Amino acid sequence: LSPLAKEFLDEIERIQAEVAKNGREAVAEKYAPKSLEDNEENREAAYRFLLVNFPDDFSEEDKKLLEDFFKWFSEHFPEEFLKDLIYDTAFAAYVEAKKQGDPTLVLPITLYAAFLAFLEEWKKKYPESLTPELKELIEKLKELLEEAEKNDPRYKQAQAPIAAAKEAAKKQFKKYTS
Ligand code: NA
Repeated sequence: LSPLAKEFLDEIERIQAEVAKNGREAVAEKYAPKSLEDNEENREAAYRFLLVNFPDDFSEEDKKLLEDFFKWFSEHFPEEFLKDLIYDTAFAAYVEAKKQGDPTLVLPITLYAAFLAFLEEWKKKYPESLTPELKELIEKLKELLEEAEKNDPRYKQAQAPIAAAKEAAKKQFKKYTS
């Protein structure tokens, strides 16, 4: 695991322990961005605010998929670009959810959808560089989002935050490959 990959799953568990003690409403309020200004502090806060909502329906298969994505990303890009991708997509989702009037729409699916969008841009740019590893990541992310569309009551309500995260992912991809 890259240093950023371990921090990710560990921070989820650290926050999950806070929720067990203090309740999710209090913990979400603790980690919510202080404003909508696009600065490093608020982007990092949006990332932690997203993590508050991660343990709910967080399977070992979902964890392994995240690990596989992190490994692939780190093989192709500097580590700092992964942090920026996660923070920028979490912030975009949060800002849009807040505008819609429900910050609880900052759901894990927003991050999975952003990772899928990033991979789809990579596939478009490097059509002669596809590998079984990439093809499997794309397939598994599509299947995860297909299962959420079928079984998560909030999928439709989260359309706008998901779209904002996907657009942020596309913008980061264009930055990382120019
Ligand atoms: Na699942």
